[PDB]
This record gives sequence, C-alpha cells and structure tokens, in this order.
Amino acid sequence: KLFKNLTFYLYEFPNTKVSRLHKCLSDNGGQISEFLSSTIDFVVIPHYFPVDELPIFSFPTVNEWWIERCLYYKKIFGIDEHALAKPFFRPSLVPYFNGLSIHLTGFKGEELSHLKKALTILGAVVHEFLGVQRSILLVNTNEPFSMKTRFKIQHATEWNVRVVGVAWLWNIIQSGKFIDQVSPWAID
Ligand SMILES: [Cl-]
Repeated sequence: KLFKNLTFYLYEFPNTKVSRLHKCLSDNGGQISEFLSSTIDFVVIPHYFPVDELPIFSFPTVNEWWIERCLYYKKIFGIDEHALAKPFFRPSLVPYFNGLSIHLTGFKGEELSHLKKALTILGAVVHEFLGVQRSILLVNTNEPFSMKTRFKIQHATEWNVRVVGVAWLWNIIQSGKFIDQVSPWAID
C-alpha cells in the first residue's frame, strides 16, 4: 500500500469530509489518530483553512491536496515539492484577487484542478476559456509552450490581456503577499 506504516492527524475538517478522507487514507494502508504524538507522520489541514489561524505543529504539515497528489502520481512527495500541497490560504490576499478574471494555459491534470480551486478561494474568477475581457492570461512556464498556448498568448497580446508567467503567482502564494507589478514576469 502507498501510505503503509504512516499515521495521519486530521485537523479541523468538517464531519462529512473526515469520513471520506478517513476511507481514502485507510484504503491506502494509512492509519489515523486524533492525538498528537510521536506516532504521527503528517498533520493534514483543509486547503481553505487560513494559515494565520493555524496552531503550531511539531510535525510536517500539509493540506489534503498533498494526499491527492500522492495518489495521482502514486508516490510520496516531499512537503515542500509543491506550494499548493501546503497551507497557503490567507484572507488578506482576497481583496487583491477580487474582480480579477483569469484564464489558465499550459496546466494539465491535477495541477490545473488544484490551481483553479486555489485561485477561486483567493478571490479570483477562473474562466474556462480565453476571452477579450480577461484580466490575466496565466501561463505555465514550467512546461514547453504548446501550439494552443502560443495561440492564446498571441490573442491575449492583441486583445490587451495581461500575459503573466506563473512564477508571479507562486511567489504570491509562497510569500503570502500580493504583487502589484507583473512586468518582471511578463512573457511579451
Ligand atoms: Cl469563460
């Protein structure tokens, strides 16, 4: 099993989610304790839980998306391998993302799904399609540009949609502070 010999501690999850999350971990060889002890391998936080409201944990802390990532690629990642697998949500970022219409390009699978949800709770509106009236075209620069991505960039340039490298967003997530200037991450 994937989560063999691993004990998890679920923190402040709603009752409905707990049972579902319990079954997912249990069916993968993982155990769950409601106590903090040396047995605990990982502390799991809901992805929408405000970082600032989190208590101090003497254990590696991840969100439930870390579990989903582990199952998607069928292996155990480090806690710092992906910014969305850790607690990241800060309510102070919400007024900054508010009103921003964002379309994503170059992202696939679980990363795309998690990114949409991340941007949504942060106060932004994620659009399934590129339109003339998009605030931002967010480009995945960690992958070679597909033909479709290159098309969207050209259209965004013509339609005066801001073309921004994803590093800009990762920097906001990791630092916890919004960045008004996107020019250092523009593709142009
Ligand atoms: Cl749309």
